[PDB]
Amino acid sequence: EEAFTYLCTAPGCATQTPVPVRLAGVRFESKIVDGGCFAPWDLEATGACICEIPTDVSCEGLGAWVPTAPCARIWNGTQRACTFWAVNAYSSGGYAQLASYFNPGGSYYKQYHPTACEVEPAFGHSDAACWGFPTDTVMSVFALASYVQHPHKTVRVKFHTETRTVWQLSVAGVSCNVTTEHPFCNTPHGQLEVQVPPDPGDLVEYIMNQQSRWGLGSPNCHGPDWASPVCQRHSPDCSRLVGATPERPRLRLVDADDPLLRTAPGPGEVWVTPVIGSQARKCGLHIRAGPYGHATVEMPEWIHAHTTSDPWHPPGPLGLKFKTVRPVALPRALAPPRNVRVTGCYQCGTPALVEGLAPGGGNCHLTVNGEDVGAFPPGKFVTAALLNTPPPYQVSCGGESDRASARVIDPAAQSFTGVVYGTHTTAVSET
Amino acid sequence: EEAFTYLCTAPGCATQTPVPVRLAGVRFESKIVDGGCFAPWDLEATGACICEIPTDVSCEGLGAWVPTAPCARIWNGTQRACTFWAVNAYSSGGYAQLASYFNPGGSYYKQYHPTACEVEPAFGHSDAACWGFPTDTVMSVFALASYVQHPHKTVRVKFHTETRTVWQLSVAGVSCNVTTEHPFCNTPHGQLEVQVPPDPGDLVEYIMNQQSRWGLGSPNCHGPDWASPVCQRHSPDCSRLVGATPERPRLRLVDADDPLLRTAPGPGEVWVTPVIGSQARKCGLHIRAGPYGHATVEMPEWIHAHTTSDPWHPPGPLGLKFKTVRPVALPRALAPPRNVRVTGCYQCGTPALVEGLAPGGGNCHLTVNGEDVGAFPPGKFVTAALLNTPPPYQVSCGGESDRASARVIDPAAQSFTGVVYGTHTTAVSET
Amino acid sequence: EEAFTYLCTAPGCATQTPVPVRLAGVRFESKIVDGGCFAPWDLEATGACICEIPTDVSCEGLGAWVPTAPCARIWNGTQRACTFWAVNAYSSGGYAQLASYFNPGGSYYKQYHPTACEVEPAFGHSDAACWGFPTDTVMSVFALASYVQHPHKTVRVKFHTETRTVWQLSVAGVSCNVTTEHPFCNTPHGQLEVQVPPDPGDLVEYIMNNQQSRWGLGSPNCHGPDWASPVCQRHSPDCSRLVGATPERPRLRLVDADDPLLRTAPGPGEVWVTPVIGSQARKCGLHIRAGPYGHATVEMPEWIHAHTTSDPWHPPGPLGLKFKTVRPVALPRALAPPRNVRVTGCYQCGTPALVEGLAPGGGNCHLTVNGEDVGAFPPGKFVTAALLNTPPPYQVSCGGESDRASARVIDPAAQSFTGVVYGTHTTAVSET
Ligand SMILES: *[C@@H]1O[C@H](CO)[C@@H](O)[C@H](O)[C@H]1NC(C)=O
Ligand SMILES: *[C@@H]1O[C@H](CO)[C@@H](O)[C@H](O)[C@H]1NC(C)=O
Ligand SMILES: *[C@@H]1O[C@H](CO)[C@@H](O)[C@H](O)[C@H]1NC(C)=O
Ligand SMILES: *[C@@H]1O[C@H](CO)[C@@H](O)[C@H](O)[C@H]1NC(C)=O
Ligand SMILES: *[C@@H]1O[C@H](CO)[C@H](O)[C@H](O)[C@H]1NC(C)=O
Ligand SMILES: [Ca+2]
Ligand SMILES: [Ca+2]
Ligand SMILES: [Ca+2]
Ligand SMILES: [Cl-]
Repeated sequence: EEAFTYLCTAPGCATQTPVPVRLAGVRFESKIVDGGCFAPWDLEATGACICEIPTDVSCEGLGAWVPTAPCARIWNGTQRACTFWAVNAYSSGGYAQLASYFNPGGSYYKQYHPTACEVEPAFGHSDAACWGFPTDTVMSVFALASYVQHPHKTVRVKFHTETRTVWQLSVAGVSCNVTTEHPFCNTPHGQLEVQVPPDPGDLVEYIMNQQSRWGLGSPNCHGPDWASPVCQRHSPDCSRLVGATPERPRLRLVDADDPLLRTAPGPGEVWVTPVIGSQARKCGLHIRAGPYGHATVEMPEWIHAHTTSDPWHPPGPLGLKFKTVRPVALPRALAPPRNVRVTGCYQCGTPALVEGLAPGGGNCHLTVNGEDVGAFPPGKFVTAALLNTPPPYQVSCGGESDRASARVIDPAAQSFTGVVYGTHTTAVSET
Repeated sequence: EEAFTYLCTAPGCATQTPVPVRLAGVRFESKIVDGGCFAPWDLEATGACICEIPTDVSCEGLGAWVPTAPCARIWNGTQRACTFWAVNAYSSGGYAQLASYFNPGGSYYKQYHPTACEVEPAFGHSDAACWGFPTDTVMSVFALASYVQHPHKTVRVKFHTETRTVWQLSVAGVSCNVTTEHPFCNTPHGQLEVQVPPDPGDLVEYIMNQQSRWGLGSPNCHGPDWASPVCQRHSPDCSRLVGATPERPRLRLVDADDPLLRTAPGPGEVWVTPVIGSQARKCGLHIRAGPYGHATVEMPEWIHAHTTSDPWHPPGPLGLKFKTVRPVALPRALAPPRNVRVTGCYQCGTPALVEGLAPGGGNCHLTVNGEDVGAFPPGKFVTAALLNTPPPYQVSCGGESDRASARVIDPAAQSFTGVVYGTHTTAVSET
Repeated sequence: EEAFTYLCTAPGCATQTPVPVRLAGVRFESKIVDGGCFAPWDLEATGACICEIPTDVSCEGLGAWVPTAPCARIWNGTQRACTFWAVNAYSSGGYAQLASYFNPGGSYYKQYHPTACEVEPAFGHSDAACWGFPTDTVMSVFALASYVQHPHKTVRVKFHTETRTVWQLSVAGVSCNVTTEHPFCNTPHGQLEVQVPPDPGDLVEYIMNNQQSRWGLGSPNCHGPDWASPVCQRHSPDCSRLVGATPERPRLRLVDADDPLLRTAPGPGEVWVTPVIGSQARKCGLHIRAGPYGHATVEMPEWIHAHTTSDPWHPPGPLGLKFKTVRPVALPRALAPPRNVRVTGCYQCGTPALVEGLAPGGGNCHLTVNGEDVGAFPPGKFVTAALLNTPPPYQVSCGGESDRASARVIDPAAQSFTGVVYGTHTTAVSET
């Protein structure tokens, strides 16, 4: 009574002989690796052309010239850079506003007018933008740039490893979920072995706030998916930044007729150009910024073109091998396992240690919150299992469950384990 | 008869019983991901030691001292950096050539002599290289560096995903191509099931221009293949640069006796040293450059040692399982599919959406330009398929073909989808 | 007499019907890719606040103020950066110690006092830290930073590709090592086909030193929780020379105690130095704030303990035991050694090496290169591309006696430097 038939993988696909088999659906199993939050590196810049020598180089102190909302937002950004250039200083009077106070680095100006920004002389640059001064022309330029994290551009990313396509079948109305790990279905006619195509490899789950979008791969940061937020800003706890980070933006004062404007600014470069005012004692500012990676990411557009609504699976078909063989039924232990300890992390990519005592009566088909971690003979057991569920852990051999003792941390905590975050401070003492 | 035999994977390998099976060849199937153009980061530098104070800091303006072809080529390079140092300026006369015009940043000089290059004073540096001046010694130094894309070093790269080794067999003269997805063959009066080793994982195809060279992996930029052009400069459309880019080169004027010369320059650093001239009012220049990645890539040499002429496959053997069973013949629809729409991209790594209507008379074994995308029951179908062929798309169920409606972009267009390329400009208005 | 049973993967797991099958152990096979040495990017900084204008800006020359051991260690580091700032110079006398010698870049000072460090004026910065001078207050600041490679933080890393879980079985007292490549076993009068789960994909072997191996599952993924892996950082293929991605030279800044910049944290690679007012006359302390690479300092024993396992990972199973009455067709095999065998390329590198020679007559040669299976070949000329895990010399066999092959095979470190010219690229521009 041995038979063979091909079963297609599309909805509606079904075989009739010798035993009717219907394709009920297609899903997937995996070992989740939660990377936390990802976002593009968004270089944002602001500033002002000022026909004055301001005494307070800050968003509040420059409120009369610098756009209020962009200043506050860019000031709170990552790798902030700001420069205040004195184009034409006070000829007389004032308070630490003469040209002499604008030495390279502006320490003389900073003594009387403290600021978190760099202060530089720019005497020699065109002061033509500031007109309508009968005796003393005054001109300064402010530029501010940082990598701003836009909430609408932030995505939660879960990497899917050890991916297994689940071919959900109905074998004469009896549910059977086949994978490369478990390709057999018990049938009274005899065992059914399903020949399945290989698994699709690693997947990328982009979580939008809740909808999931799918990527196939690591991702590949060297191919068409180079602009993926995964290839950019990484925050494991959706608060603190880790790993690769661009340098602080390079701010430059570039006059309108400077030959440098014939070329484009490089990544992280911000060029500011004073615009001649239509009004007396006023001027505009044109900003040219070189974005990270040579392009600005448009998140809804990137997600729509670089992801799918469902995870990818091979086209099939599935090879249905109907056999006359009847599997030997082994006696299973149904009592819960004892003294179970779970140590490590979950959804992290590092297998957690699961140890305990398997009871008598047969092999314990051990589950940790419903997750199959293998079968163990009666007695002490030790296993390294990749867990997808958080603590508390309910442990079972197939029957009743028991509460295991756990010392398990979350993926964000794992990302900060083995590292000391932040500024490293040291003091050199006098002899 | 129910029989088993091992078949080796080498040319000439063949088994005779119960039915002869000959290894006709070994090839591969994959889902192509075209990354476009890749090249190493080649830091190239030029310049000149000048016994004059030039008024035009450009390739044309410095034509009397700077080598012509290297200047023009390096000027057009990526992340260009250039500095003009005044070692010994005019003591009197001239036009914006006195020491006073060389303030830090050289804005006073630039006002009368515009240049895209940085201008800096260098008055405490040795002027010994410029001799033969009776009254006023004049000396300047020019340095120019960028990341030049050498055409002989540029490689077209296609990433191969979902790789399937194709074991081309001849079963009693009948062609059968076995993979992990399709391991069955028809024998005169039965069925052959071929046990195959796993697929080799992702491949890297280096396209020399036309010859193809093969890499096994992602590649791994952290191992012996670290210097792969894939790990470096990425241009998806073989014109515009994307992603990771080195900073602009750091140019330094370093005197012959400076202790800094006892150490090597870091990556992207360019040190220029004036060489005492054999002729009056003339001098040479010695350039020390720290290449990106601490080494200069020799492309024909790298390709020869880090790639193979053919894709890698496991050694085998193949397990030939001879069965008396015959597959159940299902009715196949031969009429072409109706209203087929193809949306997305090809050779991009994102599955394209294929939708239409499968005709009556059985399952439609759907092909998109000969590529198998699965079998579908009659009626409406929807599938996410990774396409290797460009539009137009010929769609078939196994018989006659029909032209499908398509909105499919190329891999280069996909790489620029979801991003806004180039300089981001913003204008700050006057109040 | 067709039979089926599930075999669990735990040590001691066994089935008795129809043929006794015992799980002896679990091992793995792979194609090794030796990456050499890996370590975190450790930004280390030192310096001193000096109530003097030193004439020798070096560790020895600044021995009276700069901590001796940190100076020497940081000076020998990667991407070294050092700056000497003149806060308050000599008002009169001295030797190239006046304010005029401290022009931007300090070339005038450097003419008489050479140094590998940057020299900068800092005359508008607070000199309050240096007191007890009746006539001429003198003050300078030195800062030194680099990426120091700590030996206790350096790990040897071998990447494992084409990984195959080895299920070691005892089939009716006979050893059988089942993999996805070789899933068949002989039973007394039949054949056992073992259904196995897929292989776990690539592995990362972290080697510390006596010598202990720790295991990672993956590439690794530098974008997830294992971002701080030394593999994601400093790479030295020959455990001597650095290659690839390298941070920029540290950015040293002299930052006064009341500067608003101190309300923010320094960025990666940034080093901010702040003079501390001395409790003694003509002396001052220095406070250093450094932004580590990757925003955190890696603690190696702690990272390894949490981000690795003692053994490589394998799926939970069970294994599907398919008992058949079938017997494999015995093909005649050549036992004589292969001749004129040449091996070219590299080993433990990730690039298949070329193996060519002459297989003898009288059957297929089941070729081994230092015990490694590279496939079976019919009599005569053969050519194969094989990933080798063993170094030269190469002993070649068809299953019987072995012969010495001729080899032109380089090690993984040599492969990493093949196709590249290491170090400084020099060029000369001639006079016209
Ligand atoms: C198959 O999967 C579905 C969905 O998870 C589940 O409801 C069903 O019980 C499973 N069947 C078996 C036999 O495990
Ligand atoms: C096997 O592949 C070859 C080469 O692509 C082709 O000519 C042949 O028709 C294929 N055979 C079958 C049965 O598909
Ligand atoms: C620094 O390097 C030199 C030269 O290799 C060596 O002589 C010296 O011992 C090293 N010092 C330290 C502390 O590593
Ligand atoms: C199985 O592996 C062990 C350990 O490597 C080895 O000693 C034994 O000979 C192997 N058995 C076979 C049949 O290859
Ligand atoms: C450019 O930026 C400035 C200041 O940040 C203004 O917001 C301006 O309106 C911007 N341009 C546009 C139209 O977005
Ligand atoms: Ca003025
Ligand atoms: Ca002169
Ligand atoms: Ca003094
Ligand atoms: Cl079978």
